[PDB]
Amino acid sequence: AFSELLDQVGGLGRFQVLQTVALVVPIMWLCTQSMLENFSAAVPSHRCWVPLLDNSTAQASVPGALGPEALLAVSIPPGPNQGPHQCRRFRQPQWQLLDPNATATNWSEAATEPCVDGWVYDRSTFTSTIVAKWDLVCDSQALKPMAQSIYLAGILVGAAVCGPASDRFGRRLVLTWSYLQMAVSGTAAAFAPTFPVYCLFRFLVAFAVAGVMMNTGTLVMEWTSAQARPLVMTLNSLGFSFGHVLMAAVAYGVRDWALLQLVVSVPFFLCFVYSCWLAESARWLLITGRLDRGLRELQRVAAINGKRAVGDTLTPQVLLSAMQEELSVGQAPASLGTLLRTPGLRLRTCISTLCWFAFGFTFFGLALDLQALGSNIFLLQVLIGVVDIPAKIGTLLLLSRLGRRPTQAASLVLAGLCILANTLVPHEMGALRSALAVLGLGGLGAAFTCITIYSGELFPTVLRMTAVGLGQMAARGGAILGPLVRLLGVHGPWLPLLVYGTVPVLSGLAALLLPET
Ligand SMILES: CC(C)(Sc1nc2ncccc2n1Cc1ccc(Br)c2ccccc12)C(=O)O
Repeated sequence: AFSELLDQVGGLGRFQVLQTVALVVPIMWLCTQSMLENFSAAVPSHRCWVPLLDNSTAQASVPGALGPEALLAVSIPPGPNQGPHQCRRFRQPQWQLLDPNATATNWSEAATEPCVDGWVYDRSTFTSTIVAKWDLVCDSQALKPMAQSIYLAGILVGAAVCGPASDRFGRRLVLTWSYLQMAVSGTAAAFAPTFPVYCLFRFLVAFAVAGVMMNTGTLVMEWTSAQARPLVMTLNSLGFSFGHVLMAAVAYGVRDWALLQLVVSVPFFLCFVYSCWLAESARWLLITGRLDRGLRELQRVAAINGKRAVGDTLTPQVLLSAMQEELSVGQAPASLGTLLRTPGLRLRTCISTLCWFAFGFTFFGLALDLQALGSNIFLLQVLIGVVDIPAKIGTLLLLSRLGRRPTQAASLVLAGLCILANTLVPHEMGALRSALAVLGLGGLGAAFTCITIYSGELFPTVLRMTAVGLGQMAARGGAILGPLVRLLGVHGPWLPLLVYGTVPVLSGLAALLLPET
């Protein structure tokens, strides 16, 4: 509400703490849902089905016993990198390759056949996975990144429909509905019997996740007093950062693709159930002509906060008088027609959108394929969650005692350079590769939290909202475009990482030009 009314009710009190505690918790499950792909879409080694081994009759027919390692060569051509071909099989068994003396160069997939009878996967680490369930390998390999992109697409559409809708019906209504939709779609996706159904439900989940993300931030921002807004926003950001540790702790327990999704998405039913006693912001209520309900909510909060007499003395006349400032000037959002037209301000917008897209792209493109970065996914997830926090706390101190522009440029350049260096080092040293990847992700996180603050300060007060929205849309579009880059991995796994490392470096170098503060 207006500063006078909010101060009369109380800037900080019980209700603020209760609402913050209620709203931060779902944010950890809004990060578990986003990062569930690393564990529910893993790619295990997939040999080609062979009747000699799986069908026990044929194997037992041969007198004596033949070791599986020695009997595998006779029916699998030697694939690249001294391994078994992932999507080929011998047309007929070749006992000539059985003798180790003969060179295996003559034995190749020139006279082989495709995987007609299906693939055999590994159940040592993951008991089940979507890839092993719908054969998303070989010719369907490209279908794995696609599922990651569509989900991100949903998020982009959500902010396009949760923007105006929440400005007409309210904040709490949209938040509750989005919680319900998240819970229902997550519960339903676990039972999807075909790939397109799962993709559709994932897209709907992304839509609801965007709605929750916007509404939860708007509701927190409005109610908290002016002096304590960034302090609560950073807590809201730290919740999402602890979401990574939560994800790492959950996946280690259940090894499945349906149980994991169901367990992750079930708590949103409780989130919806208890989300009915949260108060609707009176700021939105009063401006939109809803006076009586806003007054009732204000009195309710005043009674909650421990000041009864103050709330009792309130009357609609004082309420109308105190909010005349907002009513007189009905600030209408200004379109881009008055933003890009001024030549002087063009560079600022260009560079800001460049930074927002660079981070939206590289961080989603790198985090989603967490396997290629290190050795074991669980340790990488835990370390990302642990390291994100200190970087996010230290960025604020850096900004206080150092310029915004140097900090932004240095963080972005260092993140990009660490990501790039991760590829060059060999695979013998898993520890160093994992450490470099973790540092790169932490740097990207720091750059993102710094640019969030930096963007608003650049432009005047009137044009800040349009620029922030443009940056968010750019940053979302880059996220969508991120996963698609992996389709170049056929040439080699190094090219996607090279691109992910080159983009942030150039963005950070460019971001040194725009003025300070
Ligand atoms: C809105 C938020 C979760 S903020 C936040 N802080 C972050 N820090 C690091 C990484 C993500 C972080 N988010 C969430 C986030 C930001 C930008 C993009 Br694009 C996202 C795309 C998909 C899902 C979440 C996204 C909150 O605090 O309520």
